[PDB]
Amino acid sequence: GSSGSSGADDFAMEMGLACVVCRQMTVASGNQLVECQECHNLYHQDCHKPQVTDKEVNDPRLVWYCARCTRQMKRMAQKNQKSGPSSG
Ligand SMILES: [Zn+2]
Ligand SMILES: [Zn+2]
Repeated sequence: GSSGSSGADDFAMEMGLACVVCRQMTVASGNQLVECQECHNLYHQDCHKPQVTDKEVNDPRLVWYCARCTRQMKRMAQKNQKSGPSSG
């Protein structure tokens, strides 16, 4: 017993330009798509919690981080700091 397939087809899904929330590509003025820097996942300016602005997505020198990460990265939990080099 062993079932296996070989070869894939080509379709919108393949492109991989759809968000992770609704998993779609539909976009528009304001309801554009965004790509995280950590998880590198697609999040529709809308689908995402924090209403992402068009200017934000445009900002080439801007670091966008999806909640999923923002909540994770946050370990210090605004609590007492044991160790950590303070930087600008
Ligand atoms: Zn979506
Ligand atoms: Zn992320």
